[PDB]
Amino acid sequence: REHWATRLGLILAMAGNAVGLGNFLRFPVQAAENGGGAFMIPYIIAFLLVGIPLMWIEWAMGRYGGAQGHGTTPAIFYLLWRNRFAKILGVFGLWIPLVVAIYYVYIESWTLGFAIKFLVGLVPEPPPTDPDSILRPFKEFLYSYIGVPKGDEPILKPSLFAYIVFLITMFINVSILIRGISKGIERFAKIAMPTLFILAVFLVIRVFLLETPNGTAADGLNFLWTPDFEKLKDPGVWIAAVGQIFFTLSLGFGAIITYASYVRKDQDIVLSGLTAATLNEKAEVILGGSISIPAAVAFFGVANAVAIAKAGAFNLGFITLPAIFSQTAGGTFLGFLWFFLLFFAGLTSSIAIMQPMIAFLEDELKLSRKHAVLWTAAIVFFSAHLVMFLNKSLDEMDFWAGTIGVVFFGLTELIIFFWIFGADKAWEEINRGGIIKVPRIYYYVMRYITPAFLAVLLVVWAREYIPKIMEETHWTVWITRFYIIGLFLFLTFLVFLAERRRNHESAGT
Amino acid sequence: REHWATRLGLILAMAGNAVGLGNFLRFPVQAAENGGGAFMIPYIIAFLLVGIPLMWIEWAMGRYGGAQGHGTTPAIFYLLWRNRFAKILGVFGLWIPLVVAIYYVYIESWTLGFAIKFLVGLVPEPPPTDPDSILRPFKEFLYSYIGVPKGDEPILKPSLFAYIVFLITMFINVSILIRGISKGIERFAKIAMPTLFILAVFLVIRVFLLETPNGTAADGLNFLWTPDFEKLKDPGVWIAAVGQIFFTLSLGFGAIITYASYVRKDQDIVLSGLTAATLNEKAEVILGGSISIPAAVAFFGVANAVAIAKAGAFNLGFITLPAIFSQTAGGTFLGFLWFFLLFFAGLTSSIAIMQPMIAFLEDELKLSRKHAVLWTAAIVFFSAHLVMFLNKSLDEMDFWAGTIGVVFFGLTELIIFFWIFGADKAWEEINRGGIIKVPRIYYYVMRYITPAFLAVLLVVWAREYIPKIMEETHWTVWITRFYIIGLFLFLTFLVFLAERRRNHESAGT
Ligand SMILES: CCCCCCCCO[C@@H]1O[C@H](CO)[C@@H](O)[C@H](O)[C@H]1O
Ligand SMILES: CCCCCCCCO[C@@H]1O[C@H](CO)[C@@H](O)[C@H](O)[C@H]1O
Ligand SMILES: CCCCCCCCO[C@@H]1O[C@H](CO)[C@@H](O)[C@H](O)[C@H]1O
Ligand SMILES: CCCCCCCCO[C@@H]1O[C@H](CO)[C@@H](O)[C@H](O)[C@H]1O
Ligand SMILES: CCCCCCCCO[C@@H]1O[C@H](CO)[C@@H](O)[C@H](O)[C@H]1O
Ligand SMILES: CCCCCCCCO[C@@H]1O[C@H](CO)[C@@H](O)[C@H](O)[C@H]1O
Ligand SMILES: CCCCCCCCO[C@@H]1O[C@H](CO)[C@@H](O)[C@H](O)[C@H]1O
Ligand SMILES: CCCCCCCCO[C@@H]1O[C@H](CO)[C@@H](O)[C@H](O)[C@H]1O
Ligand SMILES: CCCCCCCCO[C@@H]1O[C@H](CO)[C@@H](O)[C@H](O)[C@H]1O
Ligand SMILES: CCCCCCCCO[C@@H]1O[C@H](CO)[C@@H](O)[C@H](O)[C@H]1O
Ligand SMILES: N[C@@H](Cc1ccc(F)cc1)C(=O)O
Ligand SMILES: N[C@@H](Cc1ccc(F)cc1)C(=O)O
Ligand code: NA
Ligand code: NA
Ligand code: NA
Ligand code: NA
Repeated sequence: REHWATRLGLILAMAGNAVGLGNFLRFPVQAAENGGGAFMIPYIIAFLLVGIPLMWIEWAMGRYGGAQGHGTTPAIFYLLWRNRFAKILGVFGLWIPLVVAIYYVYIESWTLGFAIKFLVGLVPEPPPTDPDSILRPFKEFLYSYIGVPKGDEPILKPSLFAYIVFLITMFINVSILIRGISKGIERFAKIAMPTLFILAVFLVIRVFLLETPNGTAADGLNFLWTPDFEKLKDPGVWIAAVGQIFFTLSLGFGAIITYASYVRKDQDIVLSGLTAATLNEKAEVILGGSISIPAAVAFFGVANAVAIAKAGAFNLGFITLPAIFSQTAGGTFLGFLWFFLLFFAGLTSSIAIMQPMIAFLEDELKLSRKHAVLWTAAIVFFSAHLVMFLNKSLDEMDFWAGTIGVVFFGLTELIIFFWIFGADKAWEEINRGGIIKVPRIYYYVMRYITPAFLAVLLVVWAREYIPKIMEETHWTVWITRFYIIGLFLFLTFLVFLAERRRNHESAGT
Repeated sequence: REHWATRLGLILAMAGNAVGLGNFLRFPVQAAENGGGAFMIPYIIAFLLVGIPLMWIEWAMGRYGGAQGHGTTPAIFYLLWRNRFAKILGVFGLWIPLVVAIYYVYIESWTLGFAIKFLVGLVPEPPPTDPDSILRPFKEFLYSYIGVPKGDEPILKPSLFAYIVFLITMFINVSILIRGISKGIERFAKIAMPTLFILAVFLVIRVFLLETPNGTAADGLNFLWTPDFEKLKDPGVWIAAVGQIFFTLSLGFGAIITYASYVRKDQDIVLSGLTAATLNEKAEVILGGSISIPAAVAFFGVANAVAIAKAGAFNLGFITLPAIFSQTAGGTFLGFLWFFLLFFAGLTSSIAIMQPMIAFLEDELKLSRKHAVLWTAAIVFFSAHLVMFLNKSLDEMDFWAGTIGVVFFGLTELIIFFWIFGADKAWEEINRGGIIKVPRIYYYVMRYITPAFLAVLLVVWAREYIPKIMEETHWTVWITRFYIIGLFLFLTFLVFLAERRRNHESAGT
């Protein structure tokens, strides 16, 4: 089995897995919608009670499974729990990352397309003037790129440029993945992560210099880091915070598991795990948080910024920020650096999200790396046409796989590892080979606190928030639901084909 | 490998394959739309120049492949032409019947649901009066069953009864298929075909007794069998006639091939093939043709009947005929006999349409019969939700797979067998074991006349008829196109997995 060549390469690859569009696009929107500093206390508590323990748990499960030649959850779940139901539940660790891949790579392709056009100066020219005279050209720029519906049909019409750039993005992901773990992912991570950090720091510095009659970058920081204790009682803030923690640390996607399955059987995961997670948190709260919000607040004031963030998920990063930059000397190039940053943030993450599918085809169906990568790319590419051409399909996939799915899977994987497989056996598996040991308190966190936290969360979620979406949606959501249910059935069938293959091999020996 | 137990069982099973909804529902509509007797000369010529030769060709290819343990076209095409492209082209012999299955079984389920309600007298009561006061209750009856859209959203809402009956229909197909070739399909065919013939003859007799001030059943017959020679110059009539010939004889669906792969290597196919095809033609022109049209013409006159047929594909058999029957003594029960007839016609055909997928999973992926049947049923059932809930999805599948697809595949399979593999070698393969030999003239038909006929047909088709559908459709057609393209990719992947399995088995020996 392939292994990570160096410890640094391991850490940077795992940091690249976690550090992504979630740090720079999702986090600021989530924090801004939920009162800035009011979002941060639940967020921090979620990092400690959920983020950290699940990270160690997923590293352990992957390392454990990798030692036996298995990097994905259909097989790994079965190793921890010898029941046919474990294989079925394991299918989610293939389904979640595949479905997320289908929209994540497409959004990643936009950052590349924007980087290209911003570099060559093929951007909108605002009148040299109210905010809307500045923002509108950039709104139309995004709208023409992804092809937002101009009528009442729920159909998107991406530009030819956007489509070709998606193909190129897919090509770039394949070029890295096809070279494997050490010579592809690990090697790229060593080049990508320092670069990414450099760009982000520069952007933070450049944004900290923003100043207008409406305020400064410092105002944006104070809004993000000023605690509001009268919001700790709102369930909505906790749900948003835990969902961000999952999304940001790549947890519940079966993808930390798969990466960890290339860690050598006795190699450390306690310090490595903690370090990869802390690296992500710094890139998130210090870098991601210091760019978008402070810039928006400096130009529009706190109240307007919050309204912008609420407007959409992509408004702040694809419209507002580049519009703001356009009013600053060298702002088009700064727009380029921002989109180039997002692209490397996306790319280092999308190779991670597609690897579980690759690992499954290699490990369980005995495909070569070449074939596993190409077939995986083929499924993601073909499937992405749904997200490219059907308005709101992206939203539906992100809800079922990237939002609900990950929390459910987080709880599932913990129960299987710490309850079914055995708490003391799990505790010993995590700690084996550790450069440091997991603090004793975290045994009781993992066994009792974390599962109860997630279970209560999911209950409050399904009671007071999901019935508002099962009745209040356009019929076209069923196209996406139909298709991704079909993907789950497809993956179940492959797991079935893999158990049959394993049986025929065992018979002929 | 499984084989047909008896020659009679073989013939009746192959007759059941061919004799179906196409004989009783499709043929009358096609003939009525295309001028009755004006349709019949092209139809007869198509039977002789296309129907017969392709039938012998498909029996031969299946018997040939079966001798080597292969019943489907990905492998069989490769045996006749040792090129990677033959496997890819072979995928259509899995894709066409699977896509057709997805809508054919659902329509079959309607005949069962109607049979049930007509038996128990849970039918509409017309006022005891213009034609529309009689027809409307039956139109609403069909519309409430399949759930035709009442607004402007392209969404169907099938009754709970229709849905459960679909599940039962799937269950009934599985119960037969899971018992295999001789103990399932062949056994059922021996029971189903005489029954079906009996019902049809009775219905023909009962319809021949229909008489109203508007005309008699004899008027309907004269319209169907009175030649119009000024229509032999219209390409549209020839296209309709050849498409019906394909659909009716089950040709181009990879399904005659698969059935024939259970015929013993030296067993006759010339007489058996001709007999199965003549049996279908009798059930079509004599039985199918003598029920719907003569009844419609007897009650409404020739001109009104033609208009009814043009109204839709299901109008004549699901609305008009039962409405007409309702005006006759014992007419509700006669409605039941009609729908019971359609159901057995559908059932004997849908077990045939799903067998290529079963044969592929057995032959190439080494699945047991149980698993192959259950997984096949699972894909058809899941996939049928598209046809059940999206208005016009059925139409789109029937065009690409059941209409264009079969003619393309007919031409493809002939070129591969009679041109690539070798005309003299093909001619000898067909004739080997024959109780009679194929008339010498048919060598030149198969080699020269048939492929040129189909090629010209496809050209005239794609030039003057398909651009009117690539521009003139609602955007929702892309949902279906997207999904069935995804099915083709899925099947290509399985063919890929099968070649990999074959290679690993050959290495370990
Ligand atoms: C049904 C699934 C596959 C159908 C083929 C669709 C391939 C994409 O089609 C392409 O989309 C681009 C972006 O909108 C357009 O600019 C191109 O003109 C168009 O050819
Ligand atoms: C990495 C570069 C990707 C190349 C994709 C370019 C396709 C752009 O597309 C074309 O751009 C032209 C610009 O003159 C326009 O005139 C055309 O309307 C447009 O179709
Ligand atoms: C699930 C979505 C499947 C992809 C089908 C959309 C591809 C339609 O194909 C083409 O798309 C382009 C952009 O609309 C345009 O060139 C044309 O309008 C259209 O023919
Ligand atoms: C859920 C939040 C818990 C995070 C606090 C962890 C800090 C570590 O806490 C320390 O752990 C050591 C090893 O177990 C002990 O020797 C110390 O007494 C203890 O203070
Ligand atoms: C691809 C075929 C689409 C079938 C859609 C049929 C169901 C449409 O029903 C829709 O369901 C939505 C989601 O629960 C609800 O929000 C809406 O009230 C309703 O319009
Ligand atoms: C998205 C693909 C699977 C979604 C589940 C749909 C299962 C069908 O749903 C059923 O449809 C019947 C017929 O319309 C209704 O009568 C039932 O109330 C409904 O539960
Ligand atoms: C083979 C028999 C299939 C059983 C399916 C029956 C489901 C019918 O469905 C129910 O029928 C009731 C009749 O009283 C109606 O009152 C209900 O509205 C309807 O939901
Ligand atoms: C491709 C189609 C996927 C199937 C999705 C439709 C299933 C919607 O599910 C249910 O369908 C029933 C009939 O509309 C009703 O009970 C409800 O409106 C709906 O919730
Ligand atoms: C394409 C339509 C052709 C159908 C006509 C076939 C009738 C058989 O025709 C006969 O075939 C025999 C064997 O080859 C010959 O001995 C006879 O001379 C010939 O008349
Ligand atoms: C599931 C996502 C649907 C994407 C649909 C995008 C293409 C819509 O384009 C449609 O194409 C039809 C078929 O060629 C044409 O008949 C219509 O002119 C056009 O509206
Ligand atoms: N953690 C990534 C998202 C992600 C990456 C990799 C994954 F495997 C899953 C999810 C981000 O914040 O963008
Ligand atoms: N020949 C069948 C249709 C059909 C049956 C079986 C098949 F395998 C394909 C097509 C009919 O006329 O209803
Ligand atoms: Na992250
Ligand atoms: Na990343
Ligand atoms: Na037929
Ligand atoms: Na039949």
